[PDB]
Amino acid sequence: MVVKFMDVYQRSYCHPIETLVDIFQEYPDEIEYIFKPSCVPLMRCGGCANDEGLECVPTEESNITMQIMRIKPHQGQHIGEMSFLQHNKCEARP
Amino acid sequence: VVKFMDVYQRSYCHPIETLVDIFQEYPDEIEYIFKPSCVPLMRCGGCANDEGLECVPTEESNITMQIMRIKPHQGQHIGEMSFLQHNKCEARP
Repeated sequence: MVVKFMDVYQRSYCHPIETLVDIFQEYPDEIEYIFKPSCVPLMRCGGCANDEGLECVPTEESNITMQIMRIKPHQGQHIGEMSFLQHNKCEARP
Repeated sequence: VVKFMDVYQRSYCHPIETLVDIFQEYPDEIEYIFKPSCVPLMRCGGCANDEGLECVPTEESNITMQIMRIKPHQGQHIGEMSFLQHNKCEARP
């Protein structure tokens, strides 16, 4: 099995990739909460690090809602719907 | 809405497509230019935590890819490069 060069090159091009994202990062006003799970997999644009000043940016986005366990210090476990941003399409840009 | 048990299971340590710099995998070739400069590989990932839990591979394989390489004073070559992939993972303390 060898992946051909043109496929390799195309596969590495800026595209949405499954990415573990910390829930607190997406819900910065909920610093006091413990979340289970603490991170969720979201489709997020990714491309190769380069020295040409290019970044991989989303050109189409959508939301996904997930039931997350939300816990305060000595309060009981709640299960709540939380919405997260996903990337559906990407492009490389300065 | 994704159900809680589905969510929880999806976040458990598992192989995830991960962009890996060729220079990270082959640091002895940092003098050279590769195209593309990174490749997508399946690698174990789990949620960051302070409980000392790591996410580690329990089954692995190699994938070979044609990569363009250029060394100083030479033209472009295309050749096979092998990379490690993770096929199964488990969380461990």
